Amino acid sequence: ADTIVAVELDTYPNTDIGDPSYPHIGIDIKSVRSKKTAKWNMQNGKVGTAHIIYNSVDKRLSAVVSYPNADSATVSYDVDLDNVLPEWVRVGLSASTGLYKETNTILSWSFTSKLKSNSTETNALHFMFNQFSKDQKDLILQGDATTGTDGNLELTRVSSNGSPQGSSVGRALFYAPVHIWESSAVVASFEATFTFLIKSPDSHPADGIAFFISNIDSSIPSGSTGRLLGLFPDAN
Amino acid sequence: ADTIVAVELDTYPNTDIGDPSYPHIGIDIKSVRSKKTAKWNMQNGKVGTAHIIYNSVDKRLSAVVSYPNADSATVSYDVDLDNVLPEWVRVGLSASTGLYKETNTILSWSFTSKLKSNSETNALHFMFNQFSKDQKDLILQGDATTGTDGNLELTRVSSNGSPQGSSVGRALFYAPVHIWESSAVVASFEATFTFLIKSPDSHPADGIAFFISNIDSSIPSGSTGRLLGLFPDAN
Amino acid sequence: ADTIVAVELDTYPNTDIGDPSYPHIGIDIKSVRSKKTAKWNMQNGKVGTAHIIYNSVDKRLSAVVSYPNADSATVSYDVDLDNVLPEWVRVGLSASTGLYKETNTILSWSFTSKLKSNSTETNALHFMFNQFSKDQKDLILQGDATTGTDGNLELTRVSSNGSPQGSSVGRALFYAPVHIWESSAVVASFEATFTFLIKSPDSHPADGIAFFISNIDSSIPSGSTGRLLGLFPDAN
Amino acid sequence: ADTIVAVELDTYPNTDIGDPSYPHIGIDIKSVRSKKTAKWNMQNGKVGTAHIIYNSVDKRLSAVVSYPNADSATVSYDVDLDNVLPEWVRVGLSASTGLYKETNTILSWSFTSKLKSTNALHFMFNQFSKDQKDLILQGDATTGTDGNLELTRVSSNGSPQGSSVGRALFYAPVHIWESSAVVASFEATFTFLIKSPDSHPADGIAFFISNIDSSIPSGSTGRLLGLFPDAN
Ligand SMILES: OC[C@H]1O[C@H](O)[C@@H](O)[C@@H](O)[C@@H]1O
Ligand SMILES: OC[C@H]1O[C@H](O)[C@@H](O)[C@@H](O)[C@@H]1O
Ligand SMILES: OC[C@H]1O[C@H](O)[C@@H](O)[C@@H](O)[C@@H]1O
Ligand SMILES: OC[C@H]1O[C@H](O)[C@@H](O)[C@@H](O)[C@@H]1O
Ligand SMILES: [Ca+2]
Ligand SMILES: [Ca+2]
Ligand SMILES: [Ca+2]
Ligand SMILES: [Ca+2]
Ligand SMILES: [Mn+2]
Ligand SMILES: [Mn+2]
Ligand SMILES: [Mn+2]
Ligand SMILES: [Mn+2]
Repeated sequence: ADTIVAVELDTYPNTDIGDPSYPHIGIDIKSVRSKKTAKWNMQNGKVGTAHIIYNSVDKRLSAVVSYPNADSATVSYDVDLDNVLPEWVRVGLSASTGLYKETNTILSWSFTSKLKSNSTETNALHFMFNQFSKDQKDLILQGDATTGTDGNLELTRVSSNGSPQGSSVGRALFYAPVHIWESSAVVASFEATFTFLIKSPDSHPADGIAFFISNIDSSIPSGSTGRLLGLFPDAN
Repeated sequence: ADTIVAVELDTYPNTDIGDPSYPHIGIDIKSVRSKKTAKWNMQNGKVGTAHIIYNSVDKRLSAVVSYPNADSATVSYDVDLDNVLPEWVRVGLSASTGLYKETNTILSWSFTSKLKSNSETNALHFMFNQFSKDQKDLILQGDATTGTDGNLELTRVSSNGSPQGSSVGRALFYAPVHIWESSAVVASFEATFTFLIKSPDSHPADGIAFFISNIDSSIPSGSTGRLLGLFPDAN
Repeated sequence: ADTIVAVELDTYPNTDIGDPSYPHIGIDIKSVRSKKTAKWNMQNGKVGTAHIIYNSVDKRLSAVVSYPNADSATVSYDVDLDNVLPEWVRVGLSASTGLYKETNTILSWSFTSKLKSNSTETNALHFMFNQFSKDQKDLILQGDATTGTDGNLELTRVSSNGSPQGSSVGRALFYAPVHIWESSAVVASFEATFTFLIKSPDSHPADGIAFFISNIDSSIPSGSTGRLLGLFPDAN
Repeated sequence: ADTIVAVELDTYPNTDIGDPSYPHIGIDIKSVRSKKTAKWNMQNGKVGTAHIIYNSVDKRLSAVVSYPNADSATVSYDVDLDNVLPEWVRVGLSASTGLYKETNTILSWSFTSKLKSTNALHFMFNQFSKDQKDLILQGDATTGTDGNLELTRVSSNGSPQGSSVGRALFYAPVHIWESSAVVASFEATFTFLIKSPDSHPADGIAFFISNIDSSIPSGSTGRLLGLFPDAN
């Protein structure tokens, strides 16, 4: 039912559904089987940054994921979002765990979209969260996601002692719908940035974090824990 | 009831409910009887601009309204919004007509809010220079509609732009806004909109307001005319 | 001897130096002979818009030029600016006329650059001109460029009665140097937008407007009227 | 001489030229003798933030200085900058030391100005490099060490020295007011680390707005903060 475009930070290689044999970033267009991936050296316990950009001139979705003093990882894919997404969307973050686990902690998240009409003048939306509060009324929290423990967004369940739980799935969507494309626009673009902390006691953490864009009424597909990243109902 | 804070552009003197004898701008804190007003030379048929600022340092809410090549009107009122509004609000525009009438056309509308923690900033900004027929980031209430020439019409207008009496409508931004937090070192907002008030009448009525409300605010029952879509009565 | 990267709005086809036989937009990298071009239906007497973008992830310099209710012209070219420009640059607008002529009037100009450090996070510069004044001290005006007349920037000479003059050249550069790239940045980007009015009595108008980026001490090359667009010392 | 309007973070009380008897923040309008001050609990060794705003509606110049999990200090003064500053200005930061000393380290600095007839300028430094070509450095100020702006002299290990004055001005002139603007405004933010082995730190950091061609006045170390030719 939902229509999803996402950039995945995939910490667990599910080779049975197309993952390369290593932690990786990917661009997902209506499937969890990424259209493109790059290798990613997830650093356990350290704060990373994801920057995701798209513009309607190049029609190229790109992401860079990095840690301080490390080489970054980057992935790109040409896709016309006009032919994939509805013109109005919501944007969000998603994460899951499975039989393996990890914290999926968001420390900050920002987003900007702009749409300039062919007839006219620009419409714009920007938000910035550098801290999250206990009752963050501009976020739609879905599943296991919580805010206001450390000023952070915990996308998946963490116990009292700080231990991440398995088989957890959670999402945060920005409250306002976003006009992501319009035929009568000369230029359209967005960017999203978040910082994250993925920690695990395991030697294999799972399953990852994504930034996504979806139909406004999107909900966690039932059973989308583990390798499905709270994003898809199946591995097709 | 709702909790409202507004800047009104009040085109019709209702001197029986404490309006001054002339079109004016005002600052409304939980009442249509403005805490402070200034005289406003409304120009029928011209596009004007309204600008509103508040910051938690001065705890002063100010507004300026102007037209090109004319002197502006300004009003300011000291108020601590921490003690008036809930922590989370929605922001909007409202307009009304009564026996007399006018177009309440919004050509653009922008808003920025920032909150700096006491242990970095959170911000929200939006900018509308065009409105579309299905503008899913706006809550439209009452008679407000979008899309005619890319404008937001707050109150009823016919197919050729002629305004109608007894109309009230509002447009709210979809996302709630964190307007204050006692743990913030500084909080500020700013709103700007451009508007076109035109009337065939000798006296146009009733005005446009920028407002901040409880998240779940709706037009109060009966609040056409002098009540500007904001308040349940004239107290 | 200057180092120039530019987007040209070329109104005059100089086919003897590689222009296509039509008004066009182009990407110039250290040469007036554009590395890539697209056809451009320049509309005499109408206010156009130019929008230029670059980011360090895609390393793609792109431009879209349009008029209300017309289809737009777009051009893109892969180039790694780190290997072209100095680390610090100035940005500007340039125009010329030759034996044929046109007004090269700029009505607005805005620019934003950002540089996020590998170690830290982000430095930014933004400027916006929606009107120009008689003594616009944050602009360096070169040659025939003037400000103030109608709140506009006139890049090339216009006479007392509004007639554009032949054999003119002038530029406007933003006063502050811009840090455009940095080896230790995780991501870098800029955008520029300007609106322009190109008007001519001439059967064929000439010669064009560019947005350019240069060494900070850049000056108009002597003799760079006409096809050289105030940018280059020769047609190489 | 120069025309200055500044917000001082004054860490040393010069009671002989009219400082109150404690660390304070002040609004200085063409004199080092603040038009208004507020007490300020400087916390030696901690990173602090200063925020400065002005808008042409209220025509009030205000500032807040604070540290995390401590009360803030605020000061305000009604002034028509139209009548004080030239139309075009530079904006900067200044600091000084004297007989007593302190680090005058700047970790970030941002600035935004707008004029509606909107024209706008914004810059943000969250890191300073060894060769920061969009800054004019004056006197002792340096950039690059740990990615910070050191306004006054410090040794290789970070020990501050006496008798130091330095400033950093943003390269581009700013159109701070225009008589035919409906609304004009600005905002400045910086974060700073004032640390000192002394039991008495001195002398302070200021954000200032000046004539375009403004330079450190001769002699203006110590209590004069790099801004003023004398204490009048
Ligand atoms: O968490 C690791 C792994 O665990 C299980 O095998 C499933 O829940 C997968 O979907 C998941 O990727
Ligand atoms: O519209 C003008 C005026 O008309 C009537 O007198 C009433 O409906 C008022 O509420 C309104 O202010
Ligand atoms: O101006 C049109 C044309 O005129 C002359 O031939 C020269 O000055 C050329 O450089 C220019 O392109
Ligand atoms: O540094 C503290 C103090 O030291 C000396 O007494 C002088 O240089 C003053 O100008 C300064 O305020
Ligand atoms: Ca996986
Ligand atoms: Ca009234
Ligand atoms: Ca040519
Ligand atoms: Ca002092
Ligand atoms: Mn994967
Ligand atoms: Mn009133
Ligand atoms: Mn060419
Ligand atoms: Mn003092």
